[PDB]
Amino acid sequence: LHKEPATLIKAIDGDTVKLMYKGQPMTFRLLKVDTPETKHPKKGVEKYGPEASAFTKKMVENAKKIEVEFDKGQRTDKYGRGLAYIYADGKMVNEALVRQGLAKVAYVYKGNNTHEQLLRKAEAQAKKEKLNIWS
Repeated sequence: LHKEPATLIKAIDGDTVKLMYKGQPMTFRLLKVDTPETKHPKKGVEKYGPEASAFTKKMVENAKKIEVEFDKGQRTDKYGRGLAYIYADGKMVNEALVRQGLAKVAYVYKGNNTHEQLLRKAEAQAKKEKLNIWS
């Protein structure tokens, strides 16, 4: 897989960021992470939903370099968002969120499974530490 350069346009949610990619604005859904809701008709705002959003925002806004890394499977979801691993100064946002106990790993099954073990590792550790969503 390969990392492609991008520019932050706007942090949108814990699991979604808008970036300038290949010179055009595009919204990206972070692959394999399942964050708590912050804007949901039903249920509304889930616990740790705002914290997850704050974490992703701070991580991408403080980054000097943002990179997009598509996996081997489908590259866009039904809402037209690109499906990728997003990196901030070489650190993967998807993994950092999971490691902090601010997202669970999601099984998606559309051919995007490259970093499954890595994310499951971060997730088991956050759980062992009873961090945030695992507290």
